[PDB]
Amino acid sequence: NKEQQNAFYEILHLPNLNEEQRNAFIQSLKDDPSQSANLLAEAKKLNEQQAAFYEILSLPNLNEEQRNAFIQSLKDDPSQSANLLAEAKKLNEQQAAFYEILHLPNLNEEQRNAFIQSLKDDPSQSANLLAEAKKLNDAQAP
Repeated sequence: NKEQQNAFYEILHLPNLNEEQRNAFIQSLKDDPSQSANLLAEAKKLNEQQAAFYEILSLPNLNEEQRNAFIQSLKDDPSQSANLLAEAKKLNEQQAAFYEILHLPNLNEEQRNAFIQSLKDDPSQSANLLAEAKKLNDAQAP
């Protein structure tokens, strides 16, 4: 079949499956090929999820409690993965900026206060502020 081939190849080239899960999907395809569109679907669902587990797992600016709270939330509901990941990254930046703007060596306290205030006012420029801070810290380096 032509659906069989596209599903076979797609399942074969999903990056975030272990070997056993991939081989199980594929063996289910061999068993009843008429279930291709189902098998592929959940396989993609299983990929999109596990990828997520990795990314939040490797968000350096969150502690274990926050990370595995996001992981558990991802398990209790897989379908909102796209949301749970996004909001997690937005936390990461937010908590990173705060820390870096505090623990960064070469800023004077006027700049530091200004950054902490602009950060408390609007965290949506967290990534910007942090960036703007790092550059500043490097431009004023010894």
